[PDB]
Amino acid sequence: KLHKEPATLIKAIDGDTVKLMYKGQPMTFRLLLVDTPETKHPKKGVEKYGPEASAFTKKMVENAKKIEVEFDKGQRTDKYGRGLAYVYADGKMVNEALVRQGLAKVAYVYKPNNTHEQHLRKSEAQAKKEKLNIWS
Repeated sequence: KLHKEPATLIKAIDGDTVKLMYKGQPMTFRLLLVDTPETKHPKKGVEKYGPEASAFTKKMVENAKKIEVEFDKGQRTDKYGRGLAYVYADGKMVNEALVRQGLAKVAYVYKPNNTHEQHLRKSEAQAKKEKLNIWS
């Protein structure tokens, strides 16, 4: 059973990355199960819709009253020390909202961190069916 925990926004860094204050400790977070276009891509730099996915996440977490993070069943941090989780802005999961707006694809899943994979896959299909942003 997964549970939500309190977190405080420090700074939005990219469409898939946000810096939060978790349990008194400043910490970078990578949004689970999603690949959004990047502005900080190591090789390409700024991709299409990259700036859009970036502003979307920024506003959403910046205009929220409550921010909560939800870890999955597997590893809680990736090899870069980033926290791996589902982020919620006033009850709405940022991961799903990005995918629903066609501003991100469902990343390659690595068990056992796939609890919401089904949920996200449906939203991506709906977004594709609507040809939103990335899908147009």
